[PDB]
This record gives sequence, C-alpha cells and structure tokens, in this order.
Amino acid sequence: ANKNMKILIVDDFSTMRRIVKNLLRDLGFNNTQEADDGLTALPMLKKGDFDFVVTDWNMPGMQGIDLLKNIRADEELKHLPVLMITAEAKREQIIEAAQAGVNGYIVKPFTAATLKEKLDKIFE
Ligand code: BEF
Ligand SMILES: [Mg+2]
Repeated sequence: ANKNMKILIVDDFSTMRRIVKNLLRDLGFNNTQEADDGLTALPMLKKGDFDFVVTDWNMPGMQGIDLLKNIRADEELKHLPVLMITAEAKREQIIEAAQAGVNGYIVKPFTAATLKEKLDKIFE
C-alpha cells in the first residue's frame, strides 16, 4: 500500500474535498489533487496518471456513478481503485455502485479511523 500514491478526490462540495484531503494526510497520504464533479475529474484522470479515486456520488455535472462507469469503460483507466463516498446510504444504491465496479464505499460522515479501515479493505 503506497503512501504516496497519486489520489484524486472528487466532490462538488469543496469543504468535503478539504476534509477528505486532511484525513488522507493524517493517514500518511499527501499526494492528493481535486476535481469538483465527474465532468472535471475525467479529463484529469485521462492524463494525470493517478493511482486512486475517491469520489462523491450526488454531483450535478456528472454523477459519481457515471464517472465510475467511464473509468471502467475506459481501457486506460479500468484498473483504478475507486472508493465511493457518499450520503446515499440506500442498499439499492450500494448494489448499483457494486455492479458498476466500485472497490469500496463509505458513508458520510466518517472518521480517519473508518477511512484507513476502508482503504486497507480495498487493496486487492
Ligand atoms: F454528494 Be454525495 F452523494 F454525498
Ligand atoms: Mg455531492
């Protein structure tokens, strides 16, 4: 588990990207960059050579679910682990993200404790 892997934090809420960034720093990860919607994340992922994606769901531009499908439906981006963070706690929606290929999930609000937990869970 590289602690200097390039990570993209996607969320329409700036403060949330901010919180995620610091929790990640707390766990020994400071190579984070941001995108405020799935529409701005894609082009970044398209040439940024990121290693990990943490994405919100509910986003006006391109919903987090659609972003993961684009990442998956893309031969150069389909190995990217994706942790979905979001308020949508409905099982039917978690299922949907699972079928779409997400690697992990985590419901807002969460702590550094819970985050690290999820991260380790993901690396496979
Ligand atoms: F905006 Be995410 F669905 F919390
Ligand atoms: Mg949102």
